[PDB]
Amino acid sequence: AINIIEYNRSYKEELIEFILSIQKNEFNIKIDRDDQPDLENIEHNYLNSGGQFWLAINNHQNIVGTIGLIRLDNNMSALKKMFVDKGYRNLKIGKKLLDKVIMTCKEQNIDGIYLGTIDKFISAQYFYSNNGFREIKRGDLPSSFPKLDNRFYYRNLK
Ligand SMILES: [Ca+2]
Repeated sequence: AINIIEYNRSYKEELIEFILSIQKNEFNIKIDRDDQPDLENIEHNYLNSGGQFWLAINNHQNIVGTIGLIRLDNNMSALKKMFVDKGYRNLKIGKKLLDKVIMTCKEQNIDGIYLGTIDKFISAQYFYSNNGFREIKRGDLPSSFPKLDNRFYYRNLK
């Protein structure tokens, strides 16, 4: 039913509408397109910078999930823009996206994955906790981690 591919530029507008519909319509987050410039240039911000951006796609090749990673200093990384279509959330698509990131991090000598998220993503918190992430304090984040978010997590790979 589902395949994981690297983001390509054809998906720019679809990706942005996907993320924004979930953020604004489903979670009622006060955020919009111009708050998220990284999405305007994914190749530049994620792929060309030593990061990752993967799409979970269905049989029609439409986006049903997303996951990004930025590379930090000191061989660490930050998870970004993880989203899964509501109609596909108990098909283990989040797990498959994460697994792809973890495997790619191992190839690229990344020791760990930090993330920040909002309390409004209730299910995502339990997901991270159930998938190797421990909750950390804001003062525990490294200096190259970009601070935005009210809940922080870390998963050790090494
Ligand atoms: Ca705005």
